[PDB]
Amino acid sequence: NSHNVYITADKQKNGIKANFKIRHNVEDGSVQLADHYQQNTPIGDGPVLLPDNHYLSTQSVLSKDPNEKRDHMVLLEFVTAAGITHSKGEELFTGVVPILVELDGDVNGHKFSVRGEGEGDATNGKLTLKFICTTGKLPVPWPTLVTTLVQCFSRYPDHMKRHDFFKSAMPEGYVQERTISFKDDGTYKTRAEVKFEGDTLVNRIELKGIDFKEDGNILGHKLEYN
Repeated sequence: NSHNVYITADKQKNGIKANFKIRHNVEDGSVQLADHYQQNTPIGDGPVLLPDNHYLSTQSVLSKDPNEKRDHMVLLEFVTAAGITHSKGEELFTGVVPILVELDGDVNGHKFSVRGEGEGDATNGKLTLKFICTTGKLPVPWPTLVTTLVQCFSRYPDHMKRHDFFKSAMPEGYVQERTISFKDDGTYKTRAEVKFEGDTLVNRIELKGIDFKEDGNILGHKLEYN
Protein backbone atom coordinates (compact mmCIF):
# COMPACT_ATOMS: atom_id res chain seq x y z
CA ASN A 1 0.00 0.00 0.00
CA SER A 2 2.09 2.88 1.40
CA HIS A 3 5.55 2.55 2.99
CA ASN A 4 8.32 4.85 4.22
CA VAL A 5 11.77 4.41 2.65
CA TYR A 6 14.30 5.54 5.30
CA ILE A 7 17.49 7.09 3.87
CA THR A 8 20.86 7.94 5.41
CA ALA A 9 24.16 9.08 3.97
CA ASP A 10 26.99 6.63 3.28
CA LYS A 11 30.02 8.94 3.29
CA GLN A 12 32.58 6.19 2.76
CA LYS A 13 30.83 5.33 -0.53
CA ASN A 14 29.88 8.92 -1.51
CA GLY A 15 26.28 7.70 -1.65
CA ILE A 16 23.33 6.63 0.45
CA LYS A 17 21.89 3.66 2.29
CA ALA A 18 18.22 2.88 2.83
CA ASN A 19 16.15 0.37 4.74
CA PHE A 20 12.44 -0.36 5.00
CA LYS A 21 9.92 -3.20 5.27
CA ILE A 22 7.31 -3.94 2.64
CA ARG A 23 4.21 -5.76 3.91
CA HIS A 24 2.70 -7.85 1.11
CA ASN A 25 -0.86 -9.02 1.71
CA VAL A 26 -1.26 -12.81 1.43
CA GLU A 27 -4.42 -14.44 0.04
CA ASP A 28 -5.11 -16.08 3.41
CA GLY A 29 -5.23 -12.66 5.04
CA SER A 30 -1.73 -12.80 6.55
CA VAL A 31 1.24 -10.58 5.66
CA GLN A 32 4.47 -11.53 3.86
CA LEU A 33 7.27 -9.29 5.16
CA ALA A 34 10.03 -8.19 2.77
CA ASP A 35 12.99 -6.52 4.52
CA HIS A 36 14.83 -4.16 2.14
CA TYR A 37 18.52 -3.22 2.48
CA GLN A 38 19.61 -0.67 -0.10
CA GLN A 39 22.82 1.04 -1.23
CA ASN A 40 23.20 3.75 -3.90
CA THR A 41 26.50 4.96 -5.33
CA PRO A 42 27.11 7.54 -8.08
CA ILE A 43 28.32 6.39 -11.48
CA GLY A 44 30.03 9.63 -12.47
CA ASP A 45 32.78 11.63 -10.80
CA GLY A 46 30.77 14.84 -10.32
CA PRO A 47 29.93 16.08 -6.84
CA VAL A 48 26.73 14.68 -5.35
CA LEU A 49 24.50 15.67 -2.44
CA LEU A 50 24.84 13.53 0.68
CA PRO A 51 21.65 13.85 2.75
CA ASP A 52 20.74 14.14 6.37
CA ASN A 53 18.45 11.37 7.62
CA HIS A 54 15.02 11.47 5.96
CA TYR A 55 12.45 9.24 4.31
CA LEU A 56 10.40 8.83 1.13
CA SER A 57 6.66 8.35 1.69
CA THR A 58 5.77 5.98 -1.16
CA GLN A 59 2.29 4.98 -2.33
CA SER A 60 1.92 2.33 -5.05
CA VAL A 61 -1.30 1.48 -6.91
CA LEU A 62 -1.28 -1.69 -9.02
CA SER A 63 -3.85 -2.38 -11.74
CA LYS A 64 -4.47 -4.46 -14.86
CA ASP A 65 -5.13 -3.50 -18.46
CA PRO A 66 -8.09 -5.65 -19.58
CA ASN A 67 -6.87 -5.39 -23.20
CA GLU A 68 -3.50 -6.98 -22.40
CA LYS A 69 -3.25 -10.78 -22.61
CA ARG A 70 0.44 -10.84 -21.67
CA ASP A 71 1.48 -11.10 -18.04
CA HIS A 72 1.69 -7.46 -17.00
CA MET A 73 1.41 -4.80 -14.30
CA VAL A 74 0.05 -1.24 -14.58
CA LEU A 75 1.60 0.94 -11.89
CA LEU A 76 0.88 4.38 -10.44
CA GLU A 77 3.28 5.65 -7.79
CA PHE A 78 3.36 8.77 -5.59
CA VAL A 79 6.54 9.63 -3.67
CA THR A 80 7.24 12.68 -1.51
CA ALA A 81 10.26 13.16 0.74
CA ALA A 82 9.84 14.14 4.38
CA GLY A 83 11.44 14.08 7.80
CA ILE A 84 13.84 17.04 7.79
CA THR A 85 13.35 20.10 9.99
CA HIS A 86 12.85 23.59 8.57
CA SER A 87 22.14 20.57 -8.35
CA LYS A 88 22.46 20.49 -12.14
CA GLY A 89 20.69 17.13 -12.25
CA GLU A 90 17.71 18.86 -10.64
CA GLU A 91 17.02 20.71 -13.91
CA LEU A 92 16.57 17.41 -15.80
CA PHE A 93 13.40 16.65 -13.82
CA THR A 94 11.42 19.90 -14.06
CA GLY A 95 9.03 18.43 -16.63
CA VAL A 96 7.58 15.05 -17.60
CA VAL A 97 10.39 12.57 -18.32
CA PRO A 98 9.99 9.30 -20.26
CA ILE A 99 11.05 6.15 -18.40
CA LEU A 100 12.36 2.80 -19.63
CA VAL A 101 12.84 -0.15 -17.26
CA GLU A 102 14.57 -3.39 -18.26
CA LEU A 103 14.89 -6.29 -15.82
CA ASP A 104 16.56 -9.67 -16.29
CA GLY A 105 15.87 -12.04 -13.42
CA ASP A 106 16.76 -15.51 -12.19
CA VAL A 107 14.76 -16.78 -9.22
CA ASN A 108 15.74 -20.29 -8.11
CA GLY A 109 16.92 -20.85 -11.67
CA HIS A 110 13.68 -19.61 -13.29
CA LYS A 111 14.77 -17.00 -15.84
CA PHE A 112 12.52 -14.15 -16.93
CA SER A 113 12.62 -10.63 -18.33
CA VAL A 114 10.43 -7.58 -17.68
CA ARG A 115 10.22 -4.42 -19.78
CA GLY A 116 8.48 -1.28 -18.57
CA GLU A 117 7.76 2.10 -20.10
CA GLY A 118 6.04 5.23 -18.90
CA GLU A 119 6.72 8.66 -17.54
CA GLY A 120 7.79 10.35 -14.34
CA ASP A 121 6.85 13.77 -12.96
CA ALA A 122 9.15 14.63 -10.08
CA THR A 123 7.53 18.04 -9.57
CA ASN A 124 4.46 16.19 -8.29
CA GLY A 125 6.31 13.01 -7.33
CA LYS A 126 4.18 10.87 -9.65
CA LEU A 127 5.16 7.89 -11.85
CA THR A 128 2.98 6.02 -14.38
CA LEU A 129 4.30 2.82 -15.96
CA LYS A 130 3.19 -0.38 -17.65
CA PHE A 131 5.35 -3.49 -17.27
CA ILE A 132 5.25 -6.66 -19.40
CA CYS A 133 6.86 -10.02 -18.71
CA THR A 134 8.42 -10.48 -22.14
CA THR A 135 9.44 -14.12 -21.56
CA GLY A 136 6.00 -15.48 -20.71
CA LYS A 137 4.50 -16.09 -17.29
CA LEU A 138 6.14 -14.20 -14.46
CA PRO A 139 7.53 -16.80 -12.01
CA VAL A 140 7.02 -14.54 -8.98
CA PRO A 141 4.17 -12.20 -7.95
CA TRP A 142 4.20 -8.76 -9.54
CA PRO A 143 4.01 -7.00 -6.11
CA THR A 144 7.40 -8.49 -5.08
CA LEU A 145 9.08 -6.70 -8.04
CA VAL A 146 7.65 -3.19 -7.53
CA THR A 147 10.48 -1.85 -5.37
CA THR A 148 13.06 -3.23 -7.78
CA LEU A 149 11.33 -1.89 -10.91
CA VAL A 150 13.61 5.24 -9.95
CA GLN A 151 13.68 7.34 -6.81
CA CYS A 152 15.02 10.32 -8.73
CA PHE A 153 11.31 11.01 -9.40
CA SER A 154 10.58 11.60 -5.72
CA ARG A 155 9.20 15.03 -4.93
CA TYR A 156 11.68 16.72 -2.58
CA PRO A 157 10.22 19.81 -0.84
CA ASP A 158 12.05 23.10 -1.28
CA HIS A 159 13.48 22.90 2.22
CA MET A 160 14.93 19.43 1.44
CA LYS A 161 16.46 20.07 -2.00
CA ARG A 162 19.98 19.85 -0.61
CA HIS A 163 19.22 16.26 0.45
CA ASP A 164 18.20 14.85 -2.95
CA PHE A 165 21.07 12.49 -3.80
CA PHE A 166 19.20 10.82 -6.64
CA LYS A 167 18.84 13.85 -8.90
CA SER A 168 22.28 15.18 -7.99
CA ALA A 169 23.92 12.07 -9.52
CA MET A 170 22.26 12.71 -12.91
CA PRO A 171 22.69 12.57 -15.83
CA GLU A 172 25.55 10.08 -15.34
CA GLY A 173 23.40 8.29 -12.81
CA TYR A 174 23.76 5.89 -9.92
CA VAL A 175 24.06 2.22 -9.06
CA GLN A 176 21.26 0.89 -6.85
CA GLU A 177 21.89 -2.39 -5.03
CA ARG A 178 19.47 -4.24 -2.76
CA THR A 179 19.13 -7.34 -0.64
CA ILE A 180 15.42 -8.12 -0.15
CA SER A 181 14.84 -10.79 2.50
CA PHE A 182 11.37 -12.38 2.38
CA LYS A 183 10.52 -13.60 5.88
CA ASP A 184 10.54 -17.41 6.15
CA ASP A 185 11.41 -17.56 2.44
CA GLY A 186 13.98 -16.51 -0.16
CA THR A 187 16.07 -13.45 -0.95
CA TYR A 188 16.33 -11.13 -3.95
CA LYS A 189 19.75 -9.69 -4.74
CA THR A 190 19.46 -6.82 -7.21
CA ARG A 191 21.85 -4.47 -8.98
CA ALA A 192 20.51 -1.65 -11.14
CA GLU A 193 21.97 1.26 -13.07
CA VAL A 194 19.70 4.32 -13.27
CA LYS A 195 20.82 7.02 -15.70
CA PHE A 196 19.73 9.16 -18.63
CA GLU A 197 20.12 7.72 -22.11
CA GLY A 198 19.31 10.61 -24.40
CA ASP A 199 16.12 12.13 -22.95
CA THR A 200 14.93 8.91 -21.28
CA LEU A 201 15.53 7.89 -17.67
CA VAL A 202 16.53 4.22 -17.89
CA ASN A 203 16.53 1.68 -15.05
CA ARG A 204 18.50 -1.45 -16.08
CA ILE A 205 18.29 -4.22 -13.47
CA GLU A 206 19.79 -7.64 -12.80
CA LEU A 207 17.94 -9.71 -10.18
CA LYS A 208 19.01 -12.99 -8.57
CA GLY A 209 16.60 -14.84 -6.30
CA ILE A 210 17.88 -17.58 -3.98
CA ASP A 211 16.46 -19.88 -1.28
CA PHE A 212 12.79 -19.54 -2.23
CA LYS A 213 10.33 -22.21 -1.12
CA GLU A 214 8.48 -24.00 -3.91
CA ASP A 215 5.35 -23.96 -1.70
CA GLY A 216 5.94 -20.50 -0.22
CA ASN A 217 3.96 -17.33 -0.81
CA ILE A 218 6.25 -16.13 -3.60
CA LEU A 219 6.84 -19.12 -5.88
CA GLY A 220 3.36 -20.30 -4.93
CA HIS A 221 1.76 -17.03 -6.10
CA LYS A 222 -0.14 -16.60 -2.84
CA LEU A 223 0.19 -12.81 -2.67
CA GLU A 224 -2.71 -10.49 -3.36
CA TYR A 225 -2.25 -8.29 -6.40
CA ASN A 226 -3.84 -5.06 -5.12
